Amino acid sequence: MITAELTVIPLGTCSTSLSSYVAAAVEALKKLNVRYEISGMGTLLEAEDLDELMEAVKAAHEAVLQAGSDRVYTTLKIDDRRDADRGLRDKVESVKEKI
Repeated sequence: MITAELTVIPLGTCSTSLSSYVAAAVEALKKLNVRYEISGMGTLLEAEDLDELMEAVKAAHEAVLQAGSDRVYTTLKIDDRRDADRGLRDKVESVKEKI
């Protein structure tokens, strides 16, 4: 159970609206064996292993280039916890419980 966040940002798009580019990135992500959740600042992910995650990230990145962008700025944050199984929801609830 690996949790992560991915943001694929095309640059020099000549439009401040990037939703179609992001939807294309997510559409590419959907083809891999990962769970995702679209959030206000990037797409949240859950994967069973690093290989799938990297393949999903490469796919998302490539989809934006294929979509027509000549410059893509991609960010990936990985939270890999091996001494406990924690999904996105588990982590949210753990923090809330402590508030």
